[PDB]
Amino acid sequence: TCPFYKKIPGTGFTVDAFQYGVVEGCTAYFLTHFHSDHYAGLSKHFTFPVYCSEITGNLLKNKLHVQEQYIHPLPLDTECIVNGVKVVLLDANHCPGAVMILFYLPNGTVILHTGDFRADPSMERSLLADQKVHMLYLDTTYCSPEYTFPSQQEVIRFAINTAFEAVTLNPHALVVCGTYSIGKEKVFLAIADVLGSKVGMSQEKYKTLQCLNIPEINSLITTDMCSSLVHLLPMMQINFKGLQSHLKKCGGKYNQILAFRPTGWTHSNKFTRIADVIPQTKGNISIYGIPYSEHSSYLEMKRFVQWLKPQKIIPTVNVGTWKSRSTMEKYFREWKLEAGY
Ligand code: NI
Repeated sequence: TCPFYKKIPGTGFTVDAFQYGVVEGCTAYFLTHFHSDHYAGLSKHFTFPVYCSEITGNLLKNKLHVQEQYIHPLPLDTECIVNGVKVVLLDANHCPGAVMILFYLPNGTVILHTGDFRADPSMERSLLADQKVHMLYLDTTYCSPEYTFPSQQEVIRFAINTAFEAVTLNPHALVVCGTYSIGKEKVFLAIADVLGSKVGMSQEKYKTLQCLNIPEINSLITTDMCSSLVHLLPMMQINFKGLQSHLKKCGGKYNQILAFRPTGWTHSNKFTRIADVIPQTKGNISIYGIPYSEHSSYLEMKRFVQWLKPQKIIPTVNVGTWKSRSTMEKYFREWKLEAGY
């Protein structure tokens, strides 16, 4: 059965609720982004209206084979009417095609569902600026002050400089980047750009990337691995065994691997600055864990909420334990008392 924090009161709507069978009273199913915890349950056999971004709708049609007649893509930053209710989709600064959803309820209540997001001050000047929000359904992934990480721009600087140095010292080094979902494409695109290479990958992952409206993409990616010195592999293969095996396959073109695992937060964040990050090394293989996040840090989250001043907050992440729920509720009250709303 569908949990309460996936239902929008006063509407026939649910958000990211495809794994519960037919939800009683649901006339339209919204999908915030194409990540498997959120789309779980969709397929070519789904026959209700799905509302989403253009990019999410390209992925539904080409990767999950959802029939076109049930996909309802909406433009961003545009007031639209759905089953008699005004909605707006906003950029969530998560993965490609990810949105927040503003619902303007018939009774005057305004609700923001962030989906998954990385809060940013740029959001304080979208259509959110113009009106009050009564209820916020909040991505609370990293809702504790221990969760600090650098900007995406500092992390990419590190990666470009690390890759460029290594391959200039050794022109026979290969760079490998791990992936398991959409998101974090800047990591591998920025490294390939500095090296003057295309990114090489499987047909399945190439297909996924061709659904994302990224400009000049035919210029940056390829299925011809032999022509590329930046390769993408599944995240599970980014270990010494899996990389040794890959190097065998390249037929003596390369004699060294430098590999990147973009993670979210890890506890080495609570000690080490990005500048000071070092790899794990075995022989001619080095692996860098880099803290490239597509979710809000604690401070980014707190700033957004203190700017928005919602009347009620409903967490959508970490909701399964009483200790997590109590922790989150204590921070929400702090923020409200400090800011005065
Ligand atoms: Ni996500």
